[PDB]
Amino acid sequence: KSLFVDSYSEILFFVQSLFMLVSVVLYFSQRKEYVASMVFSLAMGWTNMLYYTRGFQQMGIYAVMIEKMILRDLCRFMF
Amino acid sequence: SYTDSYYKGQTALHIAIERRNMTLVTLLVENGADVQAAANGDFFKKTKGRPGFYFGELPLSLAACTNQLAIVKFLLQNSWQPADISARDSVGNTVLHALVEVADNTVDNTKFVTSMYNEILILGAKLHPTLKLEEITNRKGLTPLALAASSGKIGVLAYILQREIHEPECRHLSRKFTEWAYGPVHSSLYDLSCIDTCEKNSVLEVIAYSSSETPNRHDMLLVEPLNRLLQDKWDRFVKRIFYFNFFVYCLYMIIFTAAAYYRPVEGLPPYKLKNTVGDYFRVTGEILSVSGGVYFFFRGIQYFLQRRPSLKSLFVDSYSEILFFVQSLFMLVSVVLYFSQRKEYVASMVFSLAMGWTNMLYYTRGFQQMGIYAVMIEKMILRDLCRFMFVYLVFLFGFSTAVVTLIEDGKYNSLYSTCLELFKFTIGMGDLEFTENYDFKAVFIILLLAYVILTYILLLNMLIALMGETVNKIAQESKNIWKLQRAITILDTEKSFLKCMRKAFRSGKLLQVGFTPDGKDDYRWCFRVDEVNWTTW
Amino acid sequence: VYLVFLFGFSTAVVTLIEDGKYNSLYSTCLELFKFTIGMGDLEFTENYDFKAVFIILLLAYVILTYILLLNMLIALMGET
Amino acid sequence: VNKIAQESKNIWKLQRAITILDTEKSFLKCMRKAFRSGKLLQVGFTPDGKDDYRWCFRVDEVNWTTW
Amino acid sequence: GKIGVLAYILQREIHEPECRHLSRKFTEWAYGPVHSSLYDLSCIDTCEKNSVLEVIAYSSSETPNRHDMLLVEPLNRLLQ
Ligand SMILES: C=C(C)[C@]12C[C@@H](C)[C@@]34O[C@](Cc5ccccc5)(O[C@@H]1[C@@H]3C=C(COC(=O)Cc1ccc(O)c(OC)c1)C[C@]1(O)C(=O)C(C)=C[C@@H]41)O2
Ligand SMILES: CCCCCCCCCCCCC(=O)O[C@@H](COC(=O)CCC)COP(=O)(O)O[C@H]1[C@H](O)[C@@H](O)[C@@H](O)[C@@H](O)[C@@H]1O
Ligand code: NA
Repeated sequence: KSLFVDSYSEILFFVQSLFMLVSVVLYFSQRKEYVASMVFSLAMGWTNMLYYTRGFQQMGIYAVMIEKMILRDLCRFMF
Repeated sequence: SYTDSYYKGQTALHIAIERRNMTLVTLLVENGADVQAAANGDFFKKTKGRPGFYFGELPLSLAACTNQLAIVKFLLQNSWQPADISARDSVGNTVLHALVEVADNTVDNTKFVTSMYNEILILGAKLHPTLKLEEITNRKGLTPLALAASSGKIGVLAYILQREIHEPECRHLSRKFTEWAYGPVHSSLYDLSCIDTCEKNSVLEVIAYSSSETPNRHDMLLVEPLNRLLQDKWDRFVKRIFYFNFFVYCLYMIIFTAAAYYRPVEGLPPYKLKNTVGDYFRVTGEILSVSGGVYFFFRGIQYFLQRRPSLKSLFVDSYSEILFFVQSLFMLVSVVLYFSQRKEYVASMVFSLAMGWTNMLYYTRGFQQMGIYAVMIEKMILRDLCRFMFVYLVFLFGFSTAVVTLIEDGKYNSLYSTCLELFKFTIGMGDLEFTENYDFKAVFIILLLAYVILTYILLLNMLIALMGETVNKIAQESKNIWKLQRAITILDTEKSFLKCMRKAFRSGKLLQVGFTPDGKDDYRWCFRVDEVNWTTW
Repeated sequence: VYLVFLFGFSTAVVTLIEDGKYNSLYSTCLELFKFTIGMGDLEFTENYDFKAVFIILLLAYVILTYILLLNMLIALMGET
Repeated sequence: VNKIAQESKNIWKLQRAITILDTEKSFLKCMRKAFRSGKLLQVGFTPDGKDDYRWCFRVDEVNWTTW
Repeated sequence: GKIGVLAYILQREIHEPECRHLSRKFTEWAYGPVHSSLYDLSCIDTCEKNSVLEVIAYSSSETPNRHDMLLVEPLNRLLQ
């Protein structure tokens, strides 16, 4: 429960790495579906750039608000 | 005294004053202590990167800066060795400069700083009636008033500009006078010496041309006589000239627009002038447009030289000067390319044209509602749009790279086409099925839906929310910045003035007291303000 | 403010365009106004040279009007 | 956002602290300069005659009341 | 997450003989309005196991005031 309610940046970085590794396995398994994994890594990788907006008060507060919105309001609205 | 460089000059009198021990100070003065001994070690200097405490280096300034009125009086009027009230430290600062220096605009600090300043002026008048302390300048050429204005010490400035002294033989030290008072109504007079105009450091010039790092530069113009004075200068003199400038700029842009719109379409400039009316008008418009470009170019150079911004103040402040200069740069580059027989001059010209119209917003100052609105636009661009565009571009590029990787041997299959096609979602034109040149349709549609939700649904509404948070907070800041913008406009108009007009000097030369310390009578260019109050009859 | 931006960028774009269907202040003004109502084409013509300049002008216009000014309007109406 | 502005400021300070600690724990170079603030003698009088060196961190303050 | 007790301890100063050594905030030198304090930092910056910074930053996210505890003066200045 602590694994998800907080420390969500580390989870996102880990999920990126999982997508990369599944892409590697599918690449050597002679399956074209590795591309499907790779792009999800790639997109996710670029999005994780926002992690480095910590250490800047303005940008960091902006990214913190994105996290809070995704957790509360986007989920309620999407339901 | 100490001889090491760090505590150099500190002597027992400094320690005695520092300890607040009246008895030891009296004893040391009795025994021949030097009341002019300057503590000029490194510790007693400003030196922001090191510990220390600047107080003007002198025992009198040390007492004044530490809220010890009794020691100040004793040092000034003791029998054994009176202190020189007009003394100056290594920086040239007198005691009053020191009192300005220690100010920090907190209530408790400002209270004693203003009171001690007042007391020193009273004593200076009583001991030296012919001496004018407030006209002494330090090594920077700044009087205590000019120093207070330049350093942003709004509390001290607000004290000084409306200082009123109700006692004999110190009336002439006042700067706020009451001329007549009938019922609840009375007409006061503000001095305005060295506010409106003076040798170098006019208070208005010092505030307006501040280096953007001064703490209260936006707030200082709220001090009463300054706000009223700028409104008076505006209404009487500058409103008309500013409107004329705006009209001329509008004519300039209309001529530029017409000259550009009817450019000839054949290749390889320059184009032969045809002997017809339309072409004489076109080439006339071109010449005027290039002329205006040259004018703004040289105005930009003049601004740069007259201010000499230090490559950070060059960009963090004075955006309008940069924008007008860049417009002129595009115009000149366009001229060069035109006569270099390159069609790329069109590429330059249109950029100038676009900037030329957007710089029209410069003239929204001079209208309170539009001026404040334009300031809010500026702050939105600098804060919210910049943050949003960073985050948005990160998202856009990330998902464009993913989608273009997924696409293979398609029409799009390129960063430009896919980036453009995903950007179309932001402007409400996203196709959502723009290609089928892939395998794994589920992956493609998932990527697009994730992109749409993250950018279109979450980020844009978040931008709206944050802009709402911002406007709630920048109302007063926007009004203050607009007032400062108009103040700069007023000063620049009056420094140009183009006619050697003396009416720009406002307020009229009235006699305040007519009795200085000597028999002469004092005329002091006062500014009249009527007030009404229904208490304190 | 919106009309100032609209006219400025309309004049820039129509100056860039040459011998096209649009090539006129009215048509280009209308075509840029379509961005405001969420119908902006963003590739409505190719009768020019310097495609980079054309797209840069449109992106600048969109960013300044659509993203900044309309959302700023919503914020200001909310304050009012 | 009007309700989480302040909480956001605090969270920003928090994860900057987390970054600092992770950097110091990784450090990849056997750098000992990360132990800052310098070993100063605080009191010089422990319960016995010894003096205490306590790695103190200096903070300057200015106050215009309570002379 | 007992921020009140932490705020007391980290800047504890006891003014009497034979209890000075218990303080964690010491005043080295003083002038007029200026004076320089010294904070102890034992078991804040580093120690055997439970540095205060490690305990706060790696809190379990159920600690009530974890966001606020870093506002206590010596901690915030140390982190900067
Ligand atoms: C919360 C979980 C871990 C999450 C992980 C993935 C699948 C993710 O989809 C979500 C579910 C989702 C899907 C579609 C729209 C919204 C949300 O949201 C995030 C997660 C949603 C994100 C949000 O991006 C961010 O939060 C940037 C960021 C902000 C703060 C941070 O501290 C941070 O640390 C890296 C990263 C981006 C994706 O990882 C991404 O780029 C892709 C392709 C899908 C997004 O699952
Ligand atoms: C291709 C097309 C691109 C056009 C891009 C630009 C669009 C905006 C154009 C709007 C024109 C408005 C203008 O002409 O300039 C605006 C600034 O707008 C911007 O933000 C430009 C961002 C770059 C006001 O400039 P100002 O000189 O008043 O600056 C203030 C100081 O004077 C004052 O003393 C204070 O220190 C205050 O803090 C300062 O801010
Ligand atoms: Na649409």
